[PDB]
Amino acid sequence: MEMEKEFEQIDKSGSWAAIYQDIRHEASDFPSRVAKLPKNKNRNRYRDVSPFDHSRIKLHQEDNDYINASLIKMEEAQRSYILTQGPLPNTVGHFWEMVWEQKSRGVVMLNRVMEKGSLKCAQYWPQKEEKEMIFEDTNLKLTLISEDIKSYYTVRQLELENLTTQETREILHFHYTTWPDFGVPESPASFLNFLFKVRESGSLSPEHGPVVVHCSAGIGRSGTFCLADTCLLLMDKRKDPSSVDIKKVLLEMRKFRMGLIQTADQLRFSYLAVIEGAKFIM
Ligand SMILES: O=C(c1ccc2c(c1)OCO2)N1CCCCCC1
Repeated sequence: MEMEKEFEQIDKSGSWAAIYQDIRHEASDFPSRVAKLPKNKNRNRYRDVSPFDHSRIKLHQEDNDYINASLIKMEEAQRSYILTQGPLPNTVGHFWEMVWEQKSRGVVMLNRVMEKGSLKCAQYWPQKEEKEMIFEDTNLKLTLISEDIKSYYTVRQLELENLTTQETREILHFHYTTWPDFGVPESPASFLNFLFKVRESGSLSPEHGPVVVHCSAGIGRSGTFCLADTCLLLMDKRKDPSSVDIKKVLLEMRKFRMGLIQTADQLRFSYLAVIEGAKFIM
């Protein structure tokens, strides 16, 4: 079926939970043996969210190459994304090592450091120009260059220096600050405006490594971001945009990382974002 009318048909019939459970039943199951090794327990935020072995990002390190991060490679859309968890106190150095080694231009953050009164990720970037951060375990230095605070999101320019070689790079930090503590946003308008800002920066483009995107677990909000981007791109590329099937795209992405889209409300919100976004493109 088309998307917008499949949408109204699920709303009128109140069957979002049944649609979402079908997706969960059909999703791929692949091994995640490296994630579950005992030496990696303090590298995982949640015991039930793990990268698959076949698509995990490897750190260029001979001691321990593990990070909770996955490469989502979308062949028809010609986009790639790295989806990862919010860094932990003992993985902030690994996170920036991955950014460096994969040649990413942008980092997309979809959570606040504290939500619901608890810490959802480490404070992994500097908050003041004159107070830079040094990660001694991976030999990197990170400096805040500038910061632009808007009503729904903040963009920061950061300098990352590899202290071994003295090479430096400019990394853009796109921080969506207004996703609610419970549920999903009422309108997709600000989320779409945020997506378009990330796109306009060059951070999603083939001349760079894959964008790094995260929330707390790296599957819910993060899944919504890459699912919406990929579906809108396919609607531009194809002769028949109504052929884009959002459930099929989601199942394809779930071949690369488990659990993408965590609730039936997130699934509905993803539909809403693609539907509204397709009207603005034209
Ligand atoms: O700092 C970088 C840069 C960033 C990330 C990279 C990279 C280069 O190579 C590998 O990953 N640029 C490149 C162009 C955009 C702005 C100017 C400077």
